[PDB]
Amino acid sequence: SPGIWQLDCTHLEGKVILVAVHVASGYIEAEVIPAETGQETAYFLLKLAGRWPVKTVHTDNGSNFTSTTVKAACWWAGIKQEDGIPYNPQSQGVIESMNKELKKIIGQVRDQAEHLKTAVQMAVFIHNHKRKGYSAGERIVDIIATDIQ
Amino acid sequence: SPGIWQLDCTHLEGKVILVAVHVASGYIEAEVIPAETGQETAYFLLKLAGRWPVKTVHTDNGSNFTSTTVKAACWWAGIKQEDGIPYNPQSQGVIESMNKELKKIIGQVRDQAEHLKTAVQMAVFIHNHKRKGYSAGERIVDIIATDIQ
Ligand SMILES: O=C(O)c1c(CN2C(=O)Cc3ccccc32)ccc2c1OCO2
Ligand SMILES: O=C(O)c1c(CN2C(=O)Cc3ccccc32)ccc2c1OCO2
Ligand SMILES: O=C(O)c1c(CN2C(=O)Cc3ccccc32)ccc2c1OCO2
Ligand SMILES: O=C(O)c1c(CN2C(=O)Cc3ccccc32)ccc2c1OCO2
Repeated sequence: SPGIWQLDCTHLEGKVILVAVHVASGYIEAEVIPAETGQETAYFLLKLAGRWPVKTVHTDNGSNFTSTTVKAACWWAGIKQEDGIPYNPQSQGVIESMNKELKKIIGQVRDQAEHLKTAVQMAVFIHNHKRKGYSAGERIVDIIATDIQ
Repeated sequence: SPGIWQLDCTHLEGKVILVAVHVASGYIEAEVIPAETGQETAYFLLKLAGRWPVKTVHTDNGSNFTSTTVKAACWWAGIKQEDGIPYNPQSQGVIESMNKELKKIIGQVRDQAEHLKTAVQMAVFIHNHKRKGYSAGERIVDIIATDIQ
């Protein structure tokens, strides 16, 4: 569980928001890109894996699952690339709910920045610090630390 | 403190590499930018603070210390902005040594990517996973987890 991440792609203002969620904690990382390509997805995973111990990634769709560039980045970074098929049917709605919540937070900060990418990073901050009573940021560190010890 | 980070700026291939180092662990995050502006530095800190519990940032120079954009981002993110003056004289050489090591790693991966930004992220990965026997990635998580508990 502590090394499992899920990729997610959502759209806003004619742009793409690429999201990685740490499944056990709800912690997220996100970036804005013009469009979802293998190359952008590969780069995003390289960034992620340098920052957290990414063991397994459930890809967000078949194109990223198939992409040789993505497969190469996963090989390079020591990541097991898997499908994101909701074998547990709960996963479709959970991703839906996350995107809705993320977009809500983005709406709450949107006027504090000119560029969407900035609003997205503010939303990542707010999401990861929100107390649920631990935050997602606290949960991910605790989960991984316990795994190391 | 577990919340203390140091900003660092170095140059390669006519571009700027902006680095944040977690002082207690040696863990790093980095990005390539065309040039170091207040705006780029502010954005980098917003990204960092959404991902790790950043309490204090020692800025890399007086322009970023002075920048109203940087000060605004620090206020927004709940970061105490401080100078980076080596009151301990050892800090100048330690940063120097880090940049030299980072550039060495970049050289070792440079031919595996077209774009410098990609090589920099590969170097971040290698640095953060390198054992010596825990890695920087392991140390940062352990330090912060202990702080939470
Ligand atoms: O509000 C949300 O649903 C939400 C989540 C939910 N999340 C978890 O806690 C565990 C998990 C696994 C897979 C997908 C999502 C989740 C996570 C991040 C969010 C959420 O709203 C905004 O950012
Ligand atoms: O060439 C780039 O800079 C680049 C790459 C390169 N690349 C692959 O095609 C497969 C791979 C595995 C590990 C590391 C790098 C690569 C991939 C994605 C990129 C690249 O520039 C921006 O986004
Ligand atoms: O406007 C942007 O998108 C942007 C900003 C905006 N900004 C400030 O000027 C001060 C501040 C504090 C907290 C959040 C945002 C801002 C800053 C940096 C940027 C921005 O676009 C890219 O880099
Ligand atoms: O080789 C390096 O010096 C290096 C460091 C050093 N580092 C720590 O271990 C603790 C610390 C506090 C303040 C500044 C630097 C450090 C860190 C990161 C690196 C280093 O080489 C490449 O990436």
